[PDB]
Amino acid sequence: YEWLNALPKAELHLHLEGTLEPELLFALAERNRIALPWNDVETLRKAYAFNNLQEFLDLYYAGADVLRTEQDFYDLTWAYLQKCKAQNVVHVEPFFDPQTHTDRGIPFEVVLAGIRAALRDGEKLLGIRHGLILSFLRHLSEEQAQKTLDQALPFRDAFIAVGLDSSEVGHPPSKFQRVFDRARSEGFLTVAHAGEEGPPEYIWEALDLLKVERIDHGVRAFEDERLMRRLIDEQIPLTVCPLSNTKLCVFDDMSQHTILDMLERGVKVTVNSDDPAYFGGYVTENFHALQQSLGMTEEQARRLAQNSLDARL
Ligand code: HPA
Ligand SMILES: [Zn+2]
Repeated sequence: YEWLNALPKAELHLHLEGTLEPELLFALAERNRIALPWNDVETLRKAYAFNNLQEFLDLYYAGADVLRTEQDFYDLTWAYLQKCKAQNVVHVEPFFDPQTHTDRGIPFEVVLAGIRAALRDGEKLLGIRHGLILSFLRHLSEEQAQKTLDQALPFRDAFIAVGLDSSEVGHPPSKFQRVFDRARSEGFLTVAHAGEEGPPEYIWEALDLLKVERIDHGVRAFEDERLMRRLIDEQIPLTVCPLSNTKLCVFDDMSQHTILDMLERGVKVTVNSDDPAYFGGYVTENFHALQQSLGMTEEQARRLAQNSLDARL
């Protein structure tokens, strides 16, 4: 663990909203004078049992209620950056879901201000390079995403890319082809969630329609040999999230996970925590799980860590 924790890493698949520790949620609710449904930290913490992606999302979005002021968004981001320092993550390219907040009345400028301020401290104080990624909510309409992109334009230099998260199944990448087209035209790089719960086809769509630079999750690509051969050949990065896949039942067990298999075949896989506050582990806890349940070696450890550095945008 300590050896794993000492490795220099880059986290390329992480939702800032998914770093909302139960404790923080309660503290922010207190500061905002919000009455929580949950009786105590422990009660919220045991609500963290998921049968699938959606059950997690429902709670995930619920917690986002406490995020209301700039200082809120700073605290959220700064807390995570401190974890990064602790676990020697030297570079971050995090997600956030502006719609989750803007649809709640919180000004776009307020959300960005808080996060940006934290990112600034992260680099000058902690020496952590950042690349903010704006993610669209895929269960919502492409029109709603277009309206979000319009908000983002004056801010565009604050984002290295646009992403796509939320309920995958039934909301294929193609649904957002237009806004992604416009995003790139406006100077955004692109990434996307594909093949978490969705089929290999969704991954092809991400690659060819949304023209992403990397696939987020992408584990279901294992079902498609033709796709696998492309991945290996094009060295397109995959931001794999071990604990997330386990907690969401993508794999019935960590021993079932295919990330090492992919690694040995030549796929540019990386290790990420995704939604750490919800899956009970940050990036180091993810590396560790691979070691305990898959007998991962230091050898493959150095390699995964390196890929994450290489796959920086
Ligand atoms: O990992 C994820 N998958 C889909 N939607 C999400 N919203 C936060 N994390 C995720
Ligand atoms: Zn994710």
